[PDB]
Amino acid sequence: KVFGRCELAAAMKRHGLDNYRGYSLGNWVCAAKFESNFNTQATNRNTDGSTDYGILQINSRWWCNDGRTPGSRNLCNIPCSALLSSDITASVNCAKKIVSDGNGMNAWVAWRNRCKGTDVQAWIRGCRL
Ligand code: NA
Repeated sequence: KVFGRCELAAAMKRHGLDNYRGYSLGNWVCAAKFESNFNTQATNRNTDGSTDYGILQINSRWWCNDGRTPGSRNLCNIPCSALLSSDITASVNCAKKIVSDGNGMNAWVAWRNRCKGTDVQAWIRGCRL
């Protein structure tokens, strides 16, 4: 599923992401735009053999199991495929663990490089929230 911008903002807000670990909602929408283009089925293979899954491109080295990332963890206790669903519940709940890992949203390289320090409120402009 490819979310509309405000459609995603709404779903993220309902799942408690607005100011989760102090990151306002626009951060998460920004991250999702550059990570997945709002597409829940996005995947990317990493050079270390791990794979990123879903709307927030969550990685198999630590957070989900795909059975093909040797020596990896599954700290969100989910199959990575769950991160590709049209329902973003699994992605949001896993993201909450990632962002609590110590480095905040810097865990997402795209957020650090393209959202951090920008006017992220623009990503929820026009949205009925
Ligand atoms: Na990415």
